[PDB]
Amino acid sequence: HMAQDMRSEKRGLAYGYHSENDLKAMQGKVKWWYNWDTQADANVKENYASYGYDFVPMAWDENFNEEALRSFLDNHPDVKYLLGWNQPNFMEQANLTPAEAAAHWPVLEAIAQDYNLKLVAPAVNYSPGNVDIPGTDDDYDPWLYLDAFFEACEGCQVDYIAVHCYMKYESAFSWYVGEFERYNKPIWVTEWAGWDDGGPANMGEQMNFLSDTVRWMESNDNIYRYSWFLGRSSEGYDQFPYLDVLLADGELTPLGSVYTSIPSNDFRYKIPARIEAEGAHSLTGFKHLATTDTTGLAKLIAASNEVAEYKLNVEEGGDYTLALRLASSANSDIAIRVDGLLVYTFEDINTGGVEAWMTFSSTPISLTAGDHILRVESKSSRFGFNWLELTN
Ligand SMILES: OC[C@H]1O[C@@H](O[C@@H]2[C@@H](O)[C@H](O[C@@H]3[C@@H](O)[C@H](O[C@H]4[C@H](O)[C@@H](CO)O[C@](O)(O[C@@H]5[C@@H](O)[C@H](O)O[C@H](CO)[C@H]5O)[C@@H]4O)O[C@H](CO)[C@H]3O)O[C@H](CO)[C@H]2O)[C@H](O)[C@@H](O)[C@@H]1O
Ligand SMILES: OC[C@H]1O[C@@H](O[C@@H]2[C@@H](O)[C@H](O[C@@H]3[C@@H](O)[C@H](O[C@@H]4[C@@H](O)[C@H](O)O[C@H](CO)[C@H]4O)O[C@H](CO)[C@H]3O)O[C@H](CO)[C@H]2O)[C@H](O)[C@@H](O)[C@@H]1O
Ligand SMILES: OC[C@H]1O[C@@H](O)[C@H](O)[C@@H](O)[C@@H]1O
Ligand SMILES: [Mg+2]
Repeated sequence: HMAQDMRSEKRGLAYGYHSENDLKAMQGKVKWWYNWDTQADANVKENYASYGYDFVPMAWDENFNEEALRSFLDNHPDVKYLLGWNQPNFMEQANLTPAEAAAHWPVLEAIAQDYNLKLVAPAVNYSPGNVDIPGTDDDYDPWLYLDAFFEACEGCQVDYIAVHCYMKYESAFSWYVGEFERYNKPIWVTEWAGWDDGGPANMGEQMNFLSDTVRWMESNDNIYRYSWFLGRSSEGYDQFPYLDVLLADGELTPLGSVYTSIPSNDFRYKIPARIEAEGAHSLTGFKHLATTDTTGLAKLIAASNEVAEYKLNVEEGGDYTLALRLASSANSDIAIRVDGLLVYTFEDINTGGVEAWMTFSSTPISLTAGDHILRVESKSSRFGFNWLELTN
């Protein structure tokens, strides 16, 4: 039962109904959260900090309960950030022109001064265009909105940019978020999921999109924080567009397992440990699906020559046995490398079905103390891969 280091410093969640069991389930894998509101969720307000979280209050629009916000900040001095207006460029959200959003900003600056907070700019996305931006017909444009906001907010304290995105193509997401780097402030992606343009065709597509975009954000130094939309949805995890991270109390969905398992660039796994397959530091080709296996929640799926790499901090050199939890309708071959060198091949792995699971163990593999890359390579095979375990 190896206690791993903090999996990510950037990763957060957008959700307002956490239990303590929910925070414990994500502990050490999620750093922060917000709930669109002025104080932490009632059932975790007393104890959230003891599980490693910081809570980020929000002033959703200019009519936010300032008394409630200041009272919360009086009792929670670890709070470091405050989020400004939610989608002011949407008539159905905060509904403030750039000039109005700037005119109300001093209320937030006074709170930031009083409690030593940094401020996140109002969150924007492409909009229906029903909040006017002066000087353009392109009222839908989020950069034109922020340009006008900053021009009106002369001298304002704005430490970070907030971005929402509902595109479903990872290359569109990276282009879009990258456009906000022009303002020379670290970015918080405070809501995203694949949803527009028809959205995901199935849960696996959303899991793949989440993986691609989380991995891009972990590697982009200009991204400060990100939070998936959202913890739980009213319709639930298996209904389009498959949003939920949390399932039953204190438990994750398949998508939430992917979200919480993906490591930062600098995180390193300690061993002996079981490591979820979806916690790879690097994936080439591998895709994601839910699994019906008796443990675990998500699986990687190979169809050809896919590669997954896991970066290890081996504190005790020695001979470790590698177990893989696998499903394979035909014969699968899987090559295992350490720092690029072949140490073992699983040969003719066959379970008889895509959700017929077995655990397969290697011979002992010599690992010296230090940093190593464990590489799991499909050799022209079709299989599912739930988790791995290194034992000594
Ligand atoms: O239900 C209301 C709801 O609205 C939310 O805000 C929406 C907002 O999300 C929406 O944004 C669209 C956006 O999805 C669209 O993305 C484009 C990219 O601009 C484009 C740039 O390269 O890439 C994409 O992916 O197109 C290419 C693919 O078609 C193709 O396959 O090739 C590439 C992939 O290989 C892709 O690049 C995307 O399609 O962009 C348009 C503008 O161009 C945005 O409008 O816009 C809505 C209004 O029109 C908003 O309402 C809001 O957050 C939420 O609160 C609210 O509830
Ligand atoms: O500050 C005072 C104002 O309080 C307003 O009540 C807010 C309430 O609106 C807020 O609801 C949020 C939604 O804003 C959020 O909508 C999503 C968008 O943020 C996003 O961009 O798009 C998605 C679509 O994909 C929207 O669903 O969704 C979350 C989660 O469902 C809601 O919690 O919540 C605040 C905290 O509870 C609450 O204060 C009120 O409407 C104003 O009249 C009032 O002035
Ligand atoms: O001109 C109409 C504009 O409407 C907006 O809602 C869209 O996001 C733009 O892509 C489009 O060009
Ligand atoms: Mg798994």
